Amino acid sequence: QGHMRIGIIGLGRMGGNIAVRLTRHGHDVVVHDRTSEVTTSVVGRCEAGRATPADTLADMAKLLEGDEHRVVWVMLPAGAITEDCVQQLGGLLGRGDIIIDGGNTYYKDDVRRSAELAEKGISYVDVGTSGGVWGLERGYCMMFGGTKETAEYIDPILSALAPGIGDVPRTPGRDEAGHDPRAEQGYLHCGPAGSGHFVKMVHNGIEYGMMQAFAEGFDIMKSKNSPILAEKDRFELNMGDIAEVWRRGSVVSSWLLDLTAEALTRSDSGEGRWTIEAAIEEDVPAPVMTAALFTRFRSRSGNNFAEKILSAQRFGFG
Amino acid sequence: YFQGHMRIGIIGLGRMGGNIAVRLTRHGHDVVVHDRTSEVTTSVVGRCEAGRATPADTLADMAKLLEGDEHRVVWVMLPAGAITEDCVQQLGGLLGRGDIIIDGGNTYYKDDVRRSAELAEKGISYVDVGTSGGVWGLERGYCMMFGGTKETAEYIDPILSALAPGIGDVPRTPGRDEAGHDPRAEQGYLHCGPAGSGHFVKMVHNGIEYGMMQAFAEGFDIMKSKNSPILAEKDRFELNMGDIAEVWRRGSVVSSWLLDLTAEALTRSGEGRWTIEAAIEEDVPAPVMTAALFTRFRSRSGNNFAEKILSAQRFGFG
Amino acid sequence: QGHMRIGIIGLGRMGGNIAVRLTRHGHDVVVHDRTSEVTTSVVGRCEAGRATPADTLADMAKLLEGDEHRVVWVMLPAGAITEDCVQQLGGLLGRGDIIIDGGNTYYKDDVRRSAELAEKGISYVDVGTSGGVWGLERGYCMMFGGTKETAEYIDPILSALAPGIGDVPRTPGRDEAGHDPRAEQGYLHCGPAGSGHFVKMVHNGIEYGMMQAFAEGFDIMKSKNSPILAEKDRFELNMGDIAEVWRRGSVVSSWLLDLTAEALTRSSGEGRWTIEAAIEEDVPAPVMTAALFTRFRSRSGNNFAEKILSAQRFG
Amino acid sequence: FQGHMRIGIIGLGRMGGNIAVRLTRHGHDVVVHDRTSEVTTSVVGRCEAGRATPADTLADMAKLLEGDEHRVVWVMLPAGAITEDCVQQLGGLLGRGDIIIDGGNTYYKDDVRRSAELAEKGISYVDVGTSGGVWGLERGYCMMFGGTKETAEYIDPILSALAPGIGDVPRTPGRDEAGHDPRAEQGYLHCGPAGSGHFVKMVHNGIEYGMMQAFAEGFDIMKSKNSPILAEKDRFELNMGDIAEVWRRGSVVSSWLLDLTAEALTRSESGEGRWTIEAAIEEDVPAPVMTAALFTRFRSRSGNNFAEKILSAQRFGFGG
Repeated sequence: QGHMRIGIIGLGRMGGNIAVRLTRHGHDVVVHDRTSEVTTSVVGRCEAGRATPADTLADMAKLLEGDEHRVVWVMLPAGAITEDCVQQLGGLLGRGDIIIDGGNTYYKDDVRRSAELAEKGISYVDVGTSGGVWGLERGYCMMFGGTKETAEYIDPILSALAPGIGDVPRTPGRDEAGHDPRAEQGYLHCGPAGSGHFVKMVHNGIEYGMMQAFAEGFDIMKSKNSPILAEKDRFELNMGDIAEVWRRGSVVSSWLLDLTAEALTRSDSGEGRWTIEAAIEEDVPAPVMTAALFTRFRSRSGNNFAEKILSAQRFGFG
Repeated sequence: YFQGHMRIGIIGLGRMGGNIAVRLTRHGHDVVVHDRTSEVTTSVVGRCEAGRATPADTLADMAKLLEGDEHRVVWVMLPAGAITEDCVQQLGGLLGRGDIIIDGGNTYYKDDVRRSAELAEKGISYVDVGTSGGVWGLERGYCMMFGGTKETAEYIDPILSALAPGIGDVPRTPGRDEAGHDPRAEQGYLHCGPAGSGHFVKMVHNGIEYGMMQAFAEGFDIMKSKNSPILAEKDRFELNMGDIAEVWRRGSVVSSWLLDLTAEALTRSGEGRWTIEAAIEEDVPAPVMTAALFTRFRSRSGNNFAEKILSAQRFGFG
Repeated sequence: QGHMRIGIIGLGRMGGNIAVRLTRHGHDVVVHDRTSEVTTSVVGRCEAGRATPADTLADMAKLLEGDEHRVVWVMLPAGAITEDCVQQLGGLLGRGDIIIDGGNTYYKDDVRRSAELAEKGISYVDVGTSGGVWGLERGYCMMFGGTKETAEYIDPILSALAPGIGDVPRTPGRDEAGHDPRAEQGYLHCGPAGSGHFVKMVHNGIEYGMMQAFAEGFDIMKSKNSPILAEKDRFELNMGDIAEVWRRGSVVSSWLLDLTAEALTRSSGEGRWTIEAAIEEDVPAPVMTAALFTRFRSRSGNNFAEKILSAQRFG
Repeated sequence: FQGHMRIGIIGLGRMGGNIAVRLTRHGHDVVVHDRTSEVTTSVVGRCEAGRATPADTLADMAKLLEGDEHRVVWVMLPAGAITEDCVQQLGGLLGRGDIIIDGGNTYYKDDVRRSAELAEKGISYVDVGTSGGVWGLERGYCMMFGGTKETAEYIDPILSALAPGIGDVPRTPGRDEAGHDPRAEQGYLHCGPAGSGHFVKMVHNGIEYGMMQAFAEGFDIMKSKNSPILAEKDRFELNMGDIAEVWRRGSVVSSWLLDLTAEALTRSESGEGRWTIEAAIEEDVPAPVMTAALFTRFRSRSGNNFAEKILSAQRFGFGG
């Protein structure tokens, strides 16, 4: 059997768990984060002799040396940190090396980085990783984009980070056709570099739409017992019992509903705007997603302006 | 202490009422079925286990053949509106004091509370049952949200637990019974409250369903339109909808029964308005569901008016 | 020839001003508010000797007695207050008397009240009054509903409060049949009782839509100099100068823009009823819906989704 | 200033020719040229005698404008490649000091790029968003322009001529203090460097589209209050024209759009908003009303039928 070696930059609640799961599947990791505390923490959390701490990115480039290609998975805050790290890695890594980006990066930035790194020979892969904390125990749903050769090369570590066939039944109609079978295992090559983060962005948009639908549904259910109604028109409904009964054989059953049922038994903001850009770039209406994000995408000045205008309308200046 | 089976009449033998009768017979219960079409009532008798389904020709024949039990239970699943109202009135005329009348259709919950009062005048117990599952519910169980008196709920508990999916393989939500909640919700059927609350919960359920469905719809639309010719090939991605839908079922946030239906389809009404009406009655904002409803409403005049105003703005009248 | 007499219940910044304007057009008013101080204050602001104060509603009903019908304009906080006042006036007033409702009442409530008061022989009129504080000097845009006979009866007291033909240029094509000419004066009989507050509701919807359009436009303008953009892609625009230049022959010139230009150089969820109308008639209203949900927000609906997302990414 | 100026005008459409006619009516001289010689001579005939000179080519008017301190050329052509080609041809023909005004609907980034390109040739570039349409010939054009302060102060006569003026529009209380551009009270405003004029014109068009859609759906609700979809007991047959008219007198919705709506209802009873939404996205600014107004202009062939297909499969299953 063969195992692979991956560097990992950014050791948060997803990068550290990615490293731990990679070590649990036999692979070697070279980890590094801004705070050495969490770096040593994930080194202690990984399998014995499978995680090596790196103090700098030069240290990681030195510790990834060897025959096979050096793959570096970057899970840093999206924005300037990720861009700086990717440029520094393009400076440090060699020809055949691979730069994977798992952050919440703009997909156009991924296309630009791939174009910039192809000149230096470095292959660039963009990965949207879904699962959060459970991915360490239940596998990560990964939508990635890159070259076919790099995808076939990096397939081992992705199949290690993937959930697998798991408990989910196969949907009828996936037989014999021209589909990517790896999709049934939790990870999918969506296309060239940038497509993985694009489909991750649309995935998050759908997630926010469903989340807001749940929010207003449960809010209607709660407000059915509000004082604004007559007692003869009130229902004191149990939110937890409804969220629990909905989990079994209903049209609304989902993972979001499982989270909702677990939460009800216990008691920036414009991240979606990129999606609606892709919506207006393609002349496709997206009213539900737009409303869902504008429930949380709010401007204080845009509101106090209109409020001052209305107060001047009905009360004047003084 | 219940170790036998029950006897229920069923009026309205469609693709859900007939499935309910067949599922009751497969679970040991006896049914007395009748429909407007004699062919289909004999058909659903032929679809049930031998000796467990008895055909009735009129509602009087059903009320007669159902005598003997402690309470005659009559489940009516007819088109909501005038048909179901006429049937409930005829049953209130035919049934006696102890008898129970269950309404499984998509009736307005206000009509449910009205019928409940009117039949409580005659001593007849009225129960409203929102049934979610569609055709699948025949084999996978029906998620049921029902409202009625507590005694009647305890009486019809066998048939509701029979039609329900059950505990199943779905994992229990941590923190459930420590607080002493309703355990029957863990089987797929929940007593929501007085008569009318079950159809209310089912209505909000279908509103959330429409919201999530529209979210998935515009998400996959934004995905498909990445390969539309309205963009330059420099800015196009030829994404595979089936592969994306399949990879999303493996531990992603958008994993849902709706996503299962969407994946299967890609590899191959009335209650949203009432939910928005309840939201208006309770002064709760529902942007996602309001937009999902406005996707159903389409006015060509709403845009033609503004376009004519703009044409007059930039071209004038005379 | 003659002048008319009106009772006024509710003397806020709108009722007191309509009373004062009615007195400035020669009409007599009988005023009353819950706080006696503001009642005796509205008295005195009116024309001398033409405004009389009332202490109770029975006192007003006694002070309105005479040959012609007793008209009572009610401008109270919409809800239970206005409903209770109208139900009291239904008992105090008699046959033929007129009850005007100027508050922000649900139009279905207006239809119901009209049906309830028609049995007692009392005519009911619903008036949506637009203008606010500016209407005292510039007249009130009034959209009312009631009986045609009642509409023709209260025409003097509405033409007094109306702005008139004014300096506003006439729109070409306004000399055919089926056109109410009084609409060119600022007051219009929309239809039966309830239609006035209905059209006022849609008017407020349009107002909020335009207000949010202005807000988003000026937001996009001011944020062109925000540090989130590179310096080579930034403009330091002047909000007041733009609001001023837009007043002179632009497509966006409006009264809202005039208020905006005066405010810039100076530096709950009631629209949902509109939405219900749009839902009842299968009419898409995306712009009004977005404008409303900018101001219509739910505490539980927001913190619930935020808790679900926090559970998703952190547990 | 006690004289008039001479300006060339390229693109004699329903606004370019009207701009030339309004400039000549205010005493200025114009040198006009269009691809169609017939409409060129027509615009010459529509202007005051001796104040409009026809030109057959761009070089002809470039030679006809010589002698002046700076040759000013106003271009109102279809935005895109036509205007770009014309502007670069003028950059090739005109010399250092001359002024190129762009009155079309050009993207403001194109304006800043053209300004940077022409500033190296010494040519001053100005972008002028012109609002008013065909009415501006009689009522004046609301102009939001961007350029250097020098070229702004130079072409100030022709802009103040095309502007509507102070007029009968009441002054805003509180405009007597310092720090304000007084020319804004005349109908034209220097917004900033080149490109800012078309930017604010774009935001202006976005607000226009928002208010237009608001009026549209409002009148739709009103008209549908008498729809057959409602019971007879819940219907109002409202008069749209009368409502639009009564709204013009001292209501909150009184506007020029309302005047156009009322004039249209007496007869029977657009790419700037997308770039405005793009600017809002670039600046992390929410624009719900404008985004909804834009989505009303889009049509989704699959967005609704896909959800309906999924629901049909939910309640009926996949047969085969």
